[PDB]
Amino acid sequence: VTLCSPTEDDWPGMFLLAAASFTDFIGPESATAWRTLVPTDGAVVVRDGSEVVGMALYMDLRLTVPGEVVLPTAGLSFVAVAPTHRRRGLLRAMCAELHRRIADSGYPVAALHASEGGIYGRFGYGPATTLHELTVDRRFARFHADAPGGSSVRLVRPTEHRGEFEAIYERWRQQVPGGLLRPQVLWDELLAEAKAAPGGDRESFALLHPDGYALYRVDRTDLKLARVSELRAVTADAHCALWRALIGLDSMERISIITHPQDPLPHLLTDTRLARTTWRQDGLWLRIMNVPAALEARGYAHEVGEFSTVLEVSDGGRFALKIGDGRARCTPTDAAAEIEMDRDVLGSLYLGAHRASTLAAANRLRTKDSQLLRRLDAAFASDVPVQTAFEF
Amino acid sequence: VTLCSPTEDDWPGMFLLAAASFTDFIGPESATAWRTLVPTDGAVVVRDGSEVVGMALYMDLRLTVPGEVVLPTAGLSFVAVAPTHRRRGLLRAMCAELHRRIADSGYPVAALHASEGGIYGRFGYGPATTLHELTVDRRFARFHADAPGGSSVRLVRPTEHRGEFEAIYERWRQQVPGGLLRPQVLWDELLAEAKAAPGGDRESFALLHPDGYALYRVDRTDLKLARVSELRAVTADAHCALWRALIGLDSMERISIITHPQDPLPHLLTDTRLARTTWRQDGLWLRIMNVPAALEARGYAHEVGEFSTVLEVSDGGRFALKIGDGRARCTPTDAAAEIEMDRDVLGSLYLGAHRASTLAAANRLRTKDSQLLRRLDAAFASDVPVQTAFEF
Amino acid sequence: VTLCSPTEDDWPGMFLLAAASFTDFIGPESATAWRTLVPTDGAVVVRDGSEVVGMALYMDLRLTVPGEVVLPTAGLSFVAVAPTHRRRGLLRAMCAELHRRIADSGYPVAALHASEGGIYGRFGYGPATTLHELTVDRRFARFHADAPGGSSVRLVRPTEHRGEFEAIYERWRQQVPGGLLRPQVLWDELLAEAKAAPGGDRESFALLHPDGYALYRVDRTDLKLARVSELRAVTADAHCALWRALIGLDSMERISIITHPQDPLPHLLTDTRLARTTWRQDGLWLRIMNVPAALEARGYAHEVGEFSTVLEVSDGGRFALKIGDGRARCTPTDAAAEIEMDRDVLGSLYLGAHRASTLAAANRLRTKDSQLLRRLDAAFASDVPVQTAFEF
Amino acid sequence: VTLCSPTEDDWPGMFLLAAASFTDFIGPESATAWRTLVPTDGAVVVRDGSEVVGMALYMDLRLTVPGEVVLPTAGLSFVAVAPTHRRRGLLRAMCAELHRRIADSGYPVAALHASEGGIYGRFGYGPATTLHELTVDRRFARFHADAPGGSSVRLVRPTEHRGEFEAIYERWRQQVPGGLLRPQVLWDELLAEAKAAPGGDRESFALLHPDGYALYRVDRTDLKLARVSELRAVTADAHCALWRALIGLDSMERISIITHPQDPLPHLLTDTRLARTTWRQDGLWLRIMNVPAALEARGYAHEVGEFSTVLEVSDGGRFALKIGDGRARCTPTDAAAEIEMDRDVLGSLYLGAHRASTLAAANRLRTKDSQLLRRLDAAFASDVPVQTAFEF
Ligand SMILES: O[C@H](c1cc(C(F)(F)F)nc2c(C(F)(F)F)cccc12)[C@@H]1CCCCN1
Ligand SMILES: O[C@H](c1cc(C(F)(F)F)nc2c(C(F)(F)F)cccc12)[C@@H]1CCCCN1
Ligand SMILES: O[C@H](c1cc(C(F)(F)F)nc2c(C(F)(F)F)cccc12)[C@@H]1CCCCN1
Ligand SMILES: O[C@H](c1cc(C(F)(F)F)nc2c(C(F)(F)F)cccc12)[C@@H]1CCCCN1
Repeated sequence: VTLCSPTEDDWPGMFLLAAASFTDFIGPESATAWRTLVPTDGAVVVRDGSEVVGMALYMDLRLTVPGEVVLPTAGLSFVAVAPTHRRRGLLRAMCAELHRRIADSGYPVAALHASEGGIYGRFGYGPATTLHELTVDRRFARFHADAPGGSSVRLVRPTEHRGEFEAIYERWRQQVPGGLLRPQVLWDELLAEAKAAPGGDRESFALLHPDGYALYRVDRTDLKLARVSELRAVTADAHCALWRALIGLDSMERISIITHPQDPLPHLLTDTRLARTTWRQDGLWLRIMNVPAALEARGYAHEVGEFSTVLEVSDGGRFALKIGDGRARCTPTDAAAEIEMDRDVLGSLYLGAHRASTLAAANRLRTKDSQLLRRLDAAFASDVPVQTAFEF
Repeated sequence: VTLCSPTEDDWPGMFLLAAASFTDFIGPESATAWRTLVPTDGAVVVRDGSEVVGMALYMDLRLTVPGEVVLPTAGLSFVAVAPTHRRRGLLRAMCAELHRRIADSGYPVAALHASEGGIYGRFGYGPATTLHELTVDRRFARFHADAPGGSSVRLVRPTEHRGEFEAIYERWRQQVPGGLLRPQVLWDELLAEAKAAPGGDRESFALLHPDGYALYRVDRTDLKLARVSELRAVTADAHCALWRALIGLDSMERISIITHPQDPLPHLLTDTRLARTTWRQDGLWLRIMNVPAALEARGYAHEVGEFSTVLEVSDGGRFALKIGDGRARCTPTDAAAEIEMDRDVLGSLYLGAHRASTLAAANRLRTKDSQLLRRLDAAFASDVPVQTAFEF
Repeated sequence: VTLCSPTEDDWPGMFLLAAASFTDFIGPESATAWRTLVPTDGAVVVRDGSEVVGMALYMDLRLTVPGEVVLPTAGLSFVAVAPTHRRRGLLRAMCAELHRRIADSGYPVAALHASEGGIYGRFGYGPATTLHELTVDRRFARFHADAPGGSSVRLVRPTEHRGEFEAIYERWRQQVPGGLLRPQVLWDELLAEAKAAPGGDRESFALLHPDGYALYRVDRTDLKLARVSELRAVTADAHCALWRALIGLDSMERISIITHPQDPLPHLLTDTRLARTTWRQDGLWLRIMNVPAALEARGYAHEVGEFSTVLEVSDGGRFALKIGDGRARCTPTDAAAEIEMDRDVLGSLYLGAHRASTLAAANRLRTKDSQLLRRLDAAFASDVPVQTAFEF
Repeated sequence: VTLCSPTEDDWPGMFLLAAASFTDFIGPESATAWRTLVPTDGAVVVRDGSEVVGMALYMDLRLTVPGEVVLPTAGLSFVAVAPTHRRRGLLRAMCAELHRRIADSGYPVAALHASEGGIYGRFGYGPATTLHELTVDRRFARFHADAPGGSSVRLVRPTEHRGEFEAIYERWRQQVPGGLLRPQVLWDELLAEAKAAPGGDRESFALLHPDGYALYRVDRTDLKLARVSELRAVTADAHCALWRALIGLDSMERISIITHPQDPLPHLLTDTRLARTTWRQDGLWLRIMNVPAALEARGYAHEVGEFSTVLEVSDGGRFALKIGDGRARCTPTDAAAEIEMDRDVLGSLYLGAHRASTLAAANRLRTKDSQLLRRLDAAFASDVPVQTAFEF
């Protein structure tokens, strides 16, 4: 039971474990695409001796955090342990080795999407974005008198406007916390999935505005449901225009989208209740690799006045943290801690999705100063609400 | 088609329209209870000539708003138009007359629970609290190592500990935005509903801590589901202790509760995803009757520095609004408006449930200054998350 | 295994078999009511020796047939064979004896409601009315510009307007084919079922017009469904007014009614499709006891010119049938048959629910003359569409 | 926003809007087929400037009406407005232009199948046929002793007997109201849909009689349900023989068919209730383009004696209407109207699906003479029950 970087001879064993572990799994054509994102020592395998019984890798990503700051981010993916080798510590050993390599390589953060919610907390990952599904009964939906755009939107084939989607998405990712650079190879895959599959998904159409797009398709089994796979809007006007067009899908009963908790959609309608929350789940998980580099890198709210505290991360260091004029300075200290929390809690607070006070109520964040808690809450808040870019 | 205060002879016609309009409706024994809360000129009826075809009333309530400030609040309830008299403007005429009486009586706010989401916006009511149902698959739930109370909780009969529930609830309502004084007569009704009904609900039990209680019952049809009707916890320790006891209902598969978006429950567990959001809806709706009295009455966040603006409410006045040291001064002005919004939008922002930026994205709040928007957001935020007291 | 009229000592054994055979079965309080309708020799029981293993009876009823003619009608009911005595010919023997008594007593027709569709055909009964359930999605329902009554309807308690329902129902039954006289004791039972039952049905309300009424209640399990138990309208204006009021049940999603195929409801709306047919079944079954007395008694369409034919009923006689000026003369003959059909087919054609041509296509009605078939079709048609009065 | 006949360059924009608007939509291979049926100026498009945002066309069809008379019929199809251009009057403008062209071209009637029931009434279209789904629990089905054919039916592959289906269908359409000529290109499409699709429908089989055929297939998800796509029988013997064979599908639990209200199937069985009505909906919609040409063209019932009246169609002319010996003469007059109705009501009465009395009860047809109403009812009735040919 040895742990190594894979050789070319290991990859067929990895694709076998992939097919058996992941239901989304196409086959080794999307492998050319995603492999480019994996750097030279970005993968580990466990062999028994001798076949592949475990694998994990990271991709080179670019993540937007509050203040429109873009961090090099190690994106863990393709994580699998053979069903024959459970409870042997393989996941723990693979995560320890990748974290060592990520830290040494100079990444301030790592990120992942979690197949289950109980695994990655113990490895320092905290849920950092929230997926919010809205289902609109569009037969009753009337726009409020105040709603913009009372058309600049066109109904188009996705494949014929790749360049415009690419340009709108690039503008969106730079300005929104949670934003990820989407490389050419993931656009190739997005348009692949957008064409009809025999006994699979129906054709996708696009609604295209100068400052936004929506990709949608009719559900396989339900022909009265349109699923919005993705809506990226750089302006409020674009967002409202796109929703006017989606509510115009007159043959549909329901429009569903996976969005964020602060989606203004409900406020565009005379009946806010028509935008029903049908599902909520953790999106992106963050592990802060380097506490001072992460805390210094992001912007903080300008509204809160300068304050100083001492933050301890459990087995992650203790730091003099000074926050003012929307900037943090974060320096080593042995002075007494005023705030203690595990590494995962800091990742949950990093993009502004979770309030420090809510975590403090659960005892995940500990302080004897309620004023410092209100100050953390306000400082770590995000002006621009955090969204989920794409699963990886 | 005349609109008057009811006489004693009108009340049987009102109870008939009630039975036909409301499915929750017991009969005129809960009528003795709720009638005490209705002040002398707190009810209107519409007669055709000549039976009752429309009715509406308000109750005298006490609502906690941010800063632990308690406002006299007019609670609209028992609103009904006969199915024979729809589209005759009866609701509009009844609301106009009650609002006139409420304003003249000196109430700064009115409140209601909405049977549908598309009605009350046009009468100046904005949804001000959010109901969030969590369903816990308690068979998988393990408490986090950080969770307090790793018992001070007793399993009791509700009827034998009325006094302790009353005392814990009183402490909770005073310290939480959304809190309502619960009068003796609504405690009488709560314990009535807590006893088993033949072909109705199962018996309710209570979990009692010095600083919290939960009322729960097994579902009628589903014997593996326990429904928490109400959990009031004054301390984090009480909340965690009560949830340790609810997760100990070993014969149940699922625990469901209607709570608020900031309920720390998910953070108490090793798998946050086990606390699934199964339902979200508007709770309390607010109509600000007097803008300056409401805006001056509540506390604002101390973290945001002193600022000055001009707020216009559409057909509600224009005001010089100065906010600093957590207090607002709100005075008449004819100076140019920097912020415009309808009366309903102000009610939605009053308890801190909705961000000004989210409403601005929908064009419900209008400003040409993004800095003023961040300042409104931070100032109107609530340190203590807003909760829903009880339906009326 | 003897077949007799019951004695007083037989009735407890009959109520036992009733409880075990019928799920609708209240107990012997509705027995006082229905027993009055049973004439002196109107019941048979089968004893084994020695308990009751079979029973059947008829009631004295008054049935409206085309031409507003009212026939004495023997209504079979309370028919049951013990589960211990199936396949012993008990039903056949009980039906043969009751038919002998009914024929000898001078009834021209017998009638029943069938628990299953495959039993009573072989005893000469044909389905004669059609139950048609409409479910209206009332949230989309808009009345057509042409619809009358663009209120004369009141929302009332059934128990307080018994006399007005009685008077409207009496007018309806006399003018509609399928109409039955409803005696005092069946009004007693109707109002019993109209009050709320603990763990049973919700309270019933009434919509009362000078020329019509609807009884409705909210469904037990579904609180968004109102079930119309009964709507009797003497004029088109009443029918439309009552439906305007039912569509005003704003808290309901759906209104369901068991009506007839020619209910004009769909034509009152801008979208006829909103009145969905959710269920269709046979209502009243007729056995013609005396062919000449039945055929002479009813009115025929005045539009068809005088014609003469020879009708044979299989083991029921052969008759010279002359139809003109809406009257039939029906006299014995040994001349060659031009039309043959079983007794059940004549019952199906008697109230105009089933066309002769449709039965001829199935070979239930046989003729070598297609002109005679068109003539039968037109003559047996009913100006006033046939409806179902009440189950017995 | 201009409205024109499409050019070749418009057709790709039309196929895009088609794919997005219609879920049945194969792609531009069925386009070669259906395009032949579209005459030279039979299509309109709306451009924004500049892409296609709206389209509509008609096909040249041949519709059988009562009296076995075949009318040139303009069949509206491929009607779509882009979801970006709702509420701009595009449908109204496209329908006005096509109606102008259809009227000028000399079509007495237009027809369509409606995606929703609330659209086409306001454009003069009335539902003229009724779709009736029967589901037979074939495990209980026994044929009545009177049922013909107590085999002349063969189980065959559709593709190998195209010529025999074509010949049987041609005989059926000529003799049945609702019948449409089915051109070569729609037979090409029918056999395309009859072969198994990977992840789509199962193979179709045929039951072939000299005077009838049934096409059926096992349902995708339900393997105990056989769906009859089409059953055309020229004789009663063929219809019964085909149903004997379908009831012989011993591996099936249920047989479902979309048929008409007068399908004799239920009468072929000992238990009529086994043929359950699971669904009812409008089939073909008719707009009478020229009232006198339509009313003169069809046959009327010979049973009703000669009568004369004055019919007004709202904005459609007033006419002296004389009906006798199954023929109508329909001439201009300014004499007082005895009957008024909108154009849509006449289309609903044209094929005999809807009675004048039922429409009169809804006030869609207005007269002060009840005798004239009985006369209209009998005269417009159809000897041969109206059926639905095929969707377009
Ligand atoms: O589809 C993504 C993916 C696929 C494949 C493929 F199966 F095509 F070879 N290879 C991936 C790789 C690769 F193995 F390095 F190529 C890295 C990251 C994601 C990959 C994964 C699959 C499961 C978990 C989330 N996305
Ligand atoms: O149960 C509450 C209530 C009941 C009754 C009763 F039906 F017992 F006479 N009366 C109420 C009254 C009363 F009519 F003034 F007594 C006011 C407010 C709420 C009442 C309402 C009923 C429906 C809407 C929300 N709570
Ligand atoms: O409720 C009707 C009914 C009830 C009862 C009762 F159970 F109350 F004694 N007795 C009935 C009688 C009676 F037995 F003669 F009293 C006749 C007809 C219907 C009766 C029946 C019961 C099942 C079949 C249709 N209606
Ligand atoms: O399938 C029928 C149809 C298809 C197509 C196709 F998409 F193949 F090019 N073209 C049609 C045309 C055509 F566009 F003129 F070719 C006319 C009428 C029906 C057509 C339509 C499609 C939706 C509404 C009812 N039948």
